[PDB]
Amino acid sequence: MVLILNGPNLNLLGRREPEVYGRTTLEELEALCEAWGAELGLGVVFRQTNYEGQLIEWVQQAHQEGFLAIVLNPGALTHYSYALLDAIRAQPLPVVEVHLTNLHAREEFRRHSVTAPACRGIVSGFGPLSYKLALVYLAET
Amino acid sequence: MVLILNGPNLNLLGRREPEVYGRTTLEELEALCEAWGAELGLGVVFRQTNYEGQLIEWVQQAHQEGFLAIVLNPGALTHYSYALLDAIRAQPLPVVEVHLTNLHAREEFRRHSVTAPACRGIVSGFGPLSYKLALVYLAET
Amino acid sequence: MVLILNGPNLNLLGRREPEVYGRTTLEELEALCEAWGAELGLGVVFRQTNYEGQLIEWVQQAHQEGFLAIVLNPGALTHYSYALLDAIRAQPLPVVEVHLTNLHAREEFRRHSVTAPACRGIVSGFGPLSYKLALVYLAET
Amino acid sequence: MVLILNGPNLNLLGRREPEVYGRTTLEELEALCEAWGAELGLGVVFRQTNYEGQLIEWVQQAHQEGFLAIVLNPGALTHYSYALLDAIRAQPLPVVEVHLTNLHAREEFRRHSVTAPACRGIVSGFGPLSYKLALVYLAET
Amino acid sequence: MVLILNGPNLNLLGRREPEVYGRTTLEELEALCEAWGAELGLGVVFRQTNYEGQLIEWVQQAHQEGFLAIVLNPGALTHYSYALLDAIRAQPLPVVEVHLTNLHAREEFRRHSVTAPACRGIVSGFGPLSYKLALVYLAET
Amino acid sequence: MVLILNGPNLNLLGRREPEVYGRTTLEELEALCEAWGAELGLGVVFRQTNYEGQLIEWVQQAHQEGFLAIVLNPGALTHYSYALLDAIRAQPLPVVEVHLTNLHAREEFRRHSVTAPACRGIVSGFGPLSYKLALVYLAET
Amino acid sequence: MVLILNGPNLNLLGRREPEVYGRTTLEELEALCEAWGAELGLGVVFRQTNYEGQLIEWVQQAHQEGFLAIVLNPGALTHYSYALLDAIRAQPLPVVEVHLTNLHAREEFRRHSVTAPACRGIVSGFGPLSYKLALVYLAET
Amino acid sequence: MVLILNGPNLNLLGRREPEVYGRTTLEELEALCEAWGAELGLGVVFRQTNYEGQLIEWVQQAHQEGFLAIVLNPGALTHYSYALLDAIRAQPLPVVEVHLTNLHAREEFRRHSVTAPACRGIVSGFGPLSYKLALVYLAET
Amino acid sequence: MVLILNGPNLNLLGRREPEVYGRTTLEELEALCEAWGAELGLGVVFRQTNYEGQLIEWVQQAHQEGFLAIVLNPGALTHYSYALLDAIRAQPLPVVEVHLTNLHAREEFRRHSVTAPACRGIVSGFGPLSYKLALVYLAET
Amino acid sequence: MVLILNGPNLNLLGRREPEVYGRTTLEELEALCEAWGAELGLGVVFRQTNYEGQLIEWVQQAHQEGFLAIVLNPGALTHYSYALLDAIRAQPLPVVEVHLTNLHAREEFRRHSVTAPACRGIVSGFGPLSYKLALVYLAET
Amino acid sequence: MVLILNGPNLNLLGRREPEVYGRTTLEELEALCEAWGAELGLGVVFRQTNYEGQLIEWVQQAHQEGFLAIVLNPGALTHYSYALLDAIRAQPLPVVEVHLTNLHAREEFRRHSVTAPACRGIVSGFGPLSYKLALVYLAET
Amino acid sequence: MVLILNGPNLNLLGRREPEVYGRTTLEELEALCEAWGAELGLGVVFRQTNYEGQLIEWVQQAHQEGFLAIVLNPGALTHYSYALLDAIRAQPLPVVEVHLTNLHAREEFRRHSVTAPACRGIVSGFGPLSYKLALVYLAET
Repeated sequence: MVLILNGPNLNLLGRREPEVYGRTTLEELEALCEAWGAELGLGVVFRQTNYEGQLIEWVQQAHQEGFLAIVLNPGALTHYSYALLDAIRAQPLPVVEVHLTNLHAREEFRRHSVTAPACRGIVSGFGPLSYKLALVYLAET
Repeated sequence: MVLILNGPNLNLLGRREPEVYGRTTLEELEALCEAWGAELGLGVVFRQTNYEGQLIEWVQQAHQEGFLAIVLNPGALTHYSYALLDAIRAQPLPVVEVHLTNLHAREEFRRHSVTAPACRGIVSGFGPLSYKLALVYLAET
Repeated sequence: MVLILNGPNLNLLGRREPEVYGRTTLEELEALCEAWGAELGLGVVFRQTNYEGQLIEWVQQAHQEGFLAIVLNPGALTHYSYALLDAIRAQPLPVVEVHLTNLHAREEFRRHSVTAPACRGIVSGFGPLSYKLALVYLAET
Repeated sequence: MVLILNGPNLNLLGRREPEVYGRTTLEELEALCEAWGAELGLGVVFRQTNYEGQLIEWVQQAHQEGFLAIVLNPGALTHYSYALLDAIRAQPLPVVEVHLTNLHAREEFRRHSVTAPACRGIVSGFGPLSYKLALVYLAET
Repeated sequence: MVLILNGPNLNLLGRREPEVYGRTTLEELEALCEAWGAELGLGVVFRQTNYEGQLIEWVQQAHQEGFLAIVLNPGALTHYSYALLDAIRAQPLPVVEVHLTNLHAREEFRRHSVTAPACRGIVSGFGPLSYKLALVYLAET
Repeated sequence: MVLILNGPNLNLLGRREPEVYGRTTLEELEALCEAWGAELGLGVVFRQTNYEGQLIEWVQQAHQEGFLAIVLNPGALTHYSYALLDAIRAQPLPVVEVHLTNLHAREEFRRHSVTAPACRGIVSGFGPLSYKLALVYLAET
Repeated sequence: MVLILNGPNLNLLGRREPEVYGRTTLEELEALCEAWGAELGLGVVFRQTNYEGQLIEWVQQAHQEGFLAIVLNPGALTHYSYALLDAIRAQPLPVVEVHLTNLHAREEFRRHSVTAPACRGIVSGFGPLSYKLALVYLAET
Repeated sequence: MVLILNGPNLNLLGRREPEVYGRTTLEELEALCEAWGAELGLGVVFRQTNYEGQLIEWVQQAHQEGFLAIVLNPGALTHYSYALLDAIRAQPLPVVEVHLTNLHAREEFRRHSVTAPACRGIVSGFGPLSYKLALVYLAET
Repeated sequence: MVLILNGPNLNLLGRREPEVYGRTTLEELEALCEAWGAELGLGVVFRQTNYEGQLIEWVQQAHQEGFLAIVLNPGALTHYSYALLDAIRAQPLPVVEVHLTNLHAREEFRRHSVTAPACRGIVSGFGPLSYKLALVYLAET
Repeated sequence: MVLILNGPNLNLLGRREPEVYGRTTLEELEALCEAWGAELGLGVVFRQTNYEGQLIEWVQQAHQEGFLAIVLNPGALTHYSYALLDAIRAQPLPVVEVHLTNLHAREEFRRHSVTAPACRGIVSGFGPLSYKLALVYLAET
Repeated sequence: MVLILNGPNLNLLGRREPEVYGRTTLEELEALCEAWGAELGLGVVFRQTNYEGQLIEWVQQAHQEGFLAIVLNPGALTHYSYALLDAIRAQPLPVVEVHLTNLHAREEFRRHSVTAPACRGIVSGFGPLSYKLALVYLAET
Repeated sequence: MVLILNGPNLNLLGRREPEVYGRTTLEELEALCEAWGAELGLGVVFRQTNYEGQLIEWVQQAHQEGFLAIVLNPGALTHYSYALLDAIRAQPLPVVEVHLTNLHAREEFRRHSVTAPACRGIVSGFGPLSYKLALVYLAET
């Protein structure tokens, strides 16, 4: 069973931009994940928060709750939350970093990920399909 | 109506310094902002927190509560919260960034504002009057 | 009375950009400042020059000519004239720095102000209204 | 039909390192791409070269050969070949960047990709499976 | 009486590494601090949180609650929370900064502390005994 | 009609160096420019100042006076005058930046032009012939 | 006789953009240089490659084949090919660097040229006329 | 037995400052260190030099003289003497680095300890009591 | 005969600070320099300006008016006017750079002098005596 | 048996300067290394190319061809070619980097070697004798 | 009386260079400095040393020896010896820094002085005469 | 004859590491150099000191003692001793820089040598044979 954790501002998906983030809402996104996982023999729980400390605790406590991997979009936290980096290093599950947009075709600061060094890997730029790619890697491993 | 939001540590105005911040308290600051809005035909609501998450949520939900504009003093978050920047970008209201002190006459790191790129404008160094001036701009607009 | 000093290129306001600057000309900004000033118990005189030396001389001399404060738009000199910085520090009047545009949403070089540290505060982003705001601060003080 | 292109040194897959790269060889990687591609509806062709010019050439010419998208692992060239960047930009297919290793857990210079800004997206860190996730995104789109 | 405050991830001590952190748990740590305190004429209260906002709150409030000093290990927030810095500068109590590990023999970003400048001093690298040394300084002062 | 403008120190062509500049004077430079304009059918006025403010007024006022294009050598102002950059962006004439020497074979500070981003093009290293190539571009366009 | 050498990607002139490069193709560009050279009494040979080592072999060899000078557009290799720099420094012919676009109004990396310190001069911005200006310098010289 | 070692300028404690360094002298310092050692079962010797080479020799040699640990205050050499660093790494005793003042509250260059990465730990800012703290750690180990 | 040239803001000597600049006026400074000249056999003339242009012209012309040397205090222009630098380089007289205050004990930007590399030397920190020391050098040479 | 590889422009040895490279040819340099090899019972082969991708294949393939060791002068590629780095790390032979000039006594960019971290050692500044020194090392080893 | 102290390599004055340093030896420099002092009523001792430690002790102990001022040429230690900087801060005498050569006209690393901030001032460029300049300042003060 | 000079810590060769420096002592290294030289027609003497001062004096005096070249291992002084650099520049003998380890494969501060630019050349990475390589170059020269 896999936990999908989303950081700040991902609750406003749908309203926030046209041609930067796309049309799909946070709800439409979980329902996509539920299905991608389901076809593929993976159960999924999906969560979002705007609080660093709540994101950290979800990552700390995923192994205790019986999940066996995390798919994690930290939102803008990916560029500065060393506390989230220490949370992922301090816990045993594999973590896959996911982003809707290509961080390398926007502002300079988005190009640097403080969480990515502790993750299994990173997928980004594929809209909603980034999440799906992570689920296909998780299913095989 | 306009929402005035304040970041960490501004709850302690009055006792943090006397040559850095002034003597006016956060309570007196709101009362000033209420009277300024009111002379001028602007309903105000004034809020403060020490939590990045809570600041984010208040900027995010502000338009859904009926507010027409936000006046925003992120406190030290101004210099590192890309999550707060994204919050302001993800919502439709004009945001005016305000600071009591002149950011350019203190430590180097205060000189950089990560939220300011997404605001209508910035006002700083005037003490409580930076809030005043934000309200005059907003009434006119 | 207050002295309103404008740096290079601000003589070309109106014809220079539609969205960056606006359509309001230098002639109309001065008429707007005279009326903002007036209702309101502040006399203003309004000057523009393309010469660093002329701007410096006007800041150095304002106190001897009776003025009680300076509102100052250095134009692009704000990002390199340390001569102007030292001029404002060499004289006793409070100086308010003002910019039509939001300096933090344009080229990186525009984000750094060398005059700003010696100013009482800074206002930027609000078009002609940045000037109005500096005046409301000054009238109260 | 999708062109999978690989840069310098990936011909030595299987012999460079244990921990860093893993055991699968360039030949086993094309057959794995062959099968991941067929199983799911996609004809693939897989090329590798040690020459920057050759890579630039294969990406320029791909759409004229009737390919519909490029999967691209530039090898170390990802960190400095702006001529490859220009090549991907000068031509109309979507390019997905792919790497075997997690770039952000190795040397600092690995962390920056000059090709990434012109790609649809990037997937990295999943061993041979990074190529598979590239192919599932491409199949859907 | 002394407040001992801990930031993010210290709740996971015991499980996160062996020869980075060791095996002593947060729980065992507090009982160590109680005991070291007790020999030595000092009452301790020990607290831990994964939220910047709550660490900030407790440092702001420690003096109202009657503490005479803070011993503070911010966890990874030490590298980036300019809000915590400000919280420490905003309240009267001496703060001693403590870390289990030597920050200078680990990754580059762990070497810069944005809190240390407002602290009385820093002790780091002696594992749990870093806490003990802070308490020995506080008992003598 | 085209305006050829020269900034500080170019009045001293003749006696500054042998190897850096060569032996042609400003006077002989303008006579060369007059001949090169004539043969090819372009009226030229040639000017020089040591004053930043004067160069700026000249670039501001050129369209109004009836010139169609500016050939511009700002001298050392090239590496720092952002006010000259804005002068050039504030006016509709195309501007061609020119230099007698190859700015990239001298001091490091000479390599960066702050005026060049706003110019149609730049030509440097060809001695007096830089001005001529600028004239041959503009006669054609 | 002069050699005009063109680096990578310049073979796709015509389909890369409209506003960045314009419509004229590599074949139309060589035609133009043929004619411009003929109207000038200069013979020209025109070449293009995607390979660094091939560009290098042409500049090295040129003086052996009887050429008097080289007009050189390295494409993106102008921002990192120190081997090209060394090629131009190891041979006696004068080299003029040429670019279609104004490097200084594009991406930051485009603004540094590692070939330019070794060239007689640089002309950039003027589209296919950059090459015309280079030939006019050279005919005089 | 433990060897306390002290680098340049520390011989002048007492006259050098009152609130930067405080008033206690070198002599008074060794006396406090002997008392702190001697209730507590540690013999200590205490040494100071203005010469890098002499400090280097003392660290090299301490294990030969029978010492079990080094307490080390390199004075300014902490910010630049890699030879000291390599001395601490060339020998097997553990080294505690100690500083009377808080290195993070002073000049920029004082924040980088080149010796620290090789030490068990560091204690700074507690005046003379920094030495005490290093001793209690060492008594325990 | 020697020419002593003074840049911006030095005309306000007297009132600008007490412990930064001290109490002597520009007037009194030129008298002191008049006398220091004569005890020493040197005619002096003393000029101040606020315009970079005018300092530039004065330096360029000094030799034509009959002067044999220049003592120069460029004011804040020392940190940025590469045009001044070029002026000193384009003329044959020896130039001594002088500053009243110690540029190394003030803001970080004051420590870089762009004019110094072309001066015979620099004297800085000695108040009005900086000028005296320059004259003593020049009377010897 | 040892393989000695030379990168771009080392074929022009004899014509590039009298004081930078001196007068000995590539021809004379391979004769020279065949003799230093033969004197000391080392068999040698000597190759040179202008193409990054050829150097890379030669270093990748040397063990396959039965060489025991490489000596490698990358030419200008030592400063930017991470692809050559990875070729060296991908194959099991020891590589000694060699250069004719002292890199540290030329341009800044020449001081950094991106190859040398994966080489046994580096020798540079001894002209042709640099290759010889690398042979006497490989002999012993 | 004043103490003139000289750091490494200045014992070799006279055979290091012709156009950098001069031909005057260390013994001739002393004889000069003695005379310059005496004629003016100011006694002098002059010393030189190659050891940092020895220079430091000479600065530390100068007030104790009855001297009233120090004239200091630290030699290359000026660009890195913070221990010397601290030595100058630790003792009550005024210190004038002096350099034979113009530091701003050599290699970049020479342009930063770590001792200058603690000195009354700095004089450099004037050969032997920089010492003369320092003595005339000291005699008047 | 040739003088071989060793800096700090190199006396402890043998017990410092295995994998960084190996097992051979400074005693055994000097035996090794004695043989290498005598075998090869070269007198050698071999010195080591922990003091920057003493290394400088040995390099300064060497040409006076009749030696005719220096082999020089600065130890960690190679990364910061500009005083050593100037010693090597002030004396006429060719100096060769030698290190046991490859500086480019260790911590980042070791990659930069401030001495290397004044040296004939450098050899590093070959343990004890680095010295041998040095000797053979000098034998020829």
